[PDB]
Amino acid sequence: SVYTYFSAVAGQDGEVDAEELQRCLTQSGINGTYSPFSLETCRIMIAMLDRDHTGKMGFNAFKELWAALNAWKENFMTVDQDGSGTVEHHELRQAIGLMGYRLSPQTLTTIVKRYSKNGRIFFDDYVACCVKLRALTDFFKKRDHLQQGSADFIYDDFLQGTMAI
Amino acid sequence: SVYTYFSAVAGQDGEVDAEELQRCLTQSGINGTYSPFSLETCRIMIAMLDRDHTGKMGFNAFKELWAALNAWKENFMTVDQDGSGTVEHHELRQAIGLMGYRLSPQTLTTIVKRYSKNGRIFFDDYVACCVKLRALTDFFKKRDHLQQGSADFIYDDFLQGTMAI
Ligand SMILES: [Ca+2]
Repeated sequence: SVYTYFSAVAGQDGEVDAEELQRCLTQSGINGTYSPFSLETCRIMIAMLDRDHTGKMGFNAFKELWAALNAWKENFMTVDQDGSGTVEHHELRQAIGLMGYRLSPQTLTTIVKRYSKNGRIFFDDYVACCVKLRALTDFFKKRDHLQQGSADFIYDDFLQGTMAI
Repeated sequence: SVYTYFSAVAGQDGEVDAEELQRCLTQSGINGTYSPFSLETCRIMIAMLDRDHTGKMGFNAFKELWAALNAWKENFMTVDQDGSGTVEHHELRQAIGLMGYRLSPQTLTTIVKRYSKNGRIFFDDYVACCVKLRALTDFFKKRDHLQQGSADFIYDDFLQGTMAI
């Protein structure tokens, strides 16, 4: 059924832009219960997989996305002690350590304060956070040639990568 | 009358969070004929001036924002060679070079592709772009101790700064 929604909105190139992706995911039902995704979330989604640097996404990259979404949806549900579609600060920190990140308390704090609406973290923000977390790390790893946990960036390169995400 | 909108929505702390800032700017009228700001835009606004790292904004910082908004709105109008309210790729590159940035073609292209809707760039995305452009540069500058156009980042520090923006 997946291809059906993709194709339904895909362009002449068989690729979707952030706006079409949004429609596709929504018409998809993946977030059926929860808060539908925002255009900003969808833009980060594309940037996370835009290796050809076109601002669009093909069905092969979409399949990777889909895999990642259902995985993140799973974690959201398992930290969702209860139900309502919103997680708590603590519930969020636990989800992040669950995806394999080992961030410090201050950084985690920053991240949470970034996506909080009344001590709550809605589904959309939770997924935006997951996608951005990955995109940034991939960008950083590519600059950390010896994998030392540090990297040197030249201004223009630094900007191009972070503005894109 | 600036303070009136600020205080109308301001919290117990006399500070506004992203959500209240949105209400304030909107109720403010600065949006002209253009499109109203989005919550995402407002969050970058606060992050751009959040020196105390609280996720909120006081009236002193708000004054700085206001100054920058009016300035950005001026440029938007001057590149809008046809009162569309939306600018074009070229009109956008022109506004970026106008704010003092000397970015390479590829970088500029990436930036444009990030905020484009059918070859159009709405006011909200245009302001989101200007805010983010400055926030990232400020972060970079702070790590470029000798101002050489390059800087070394430790992963956790890198994430904290970019996730906040
Ligand atoms: Ca125009």
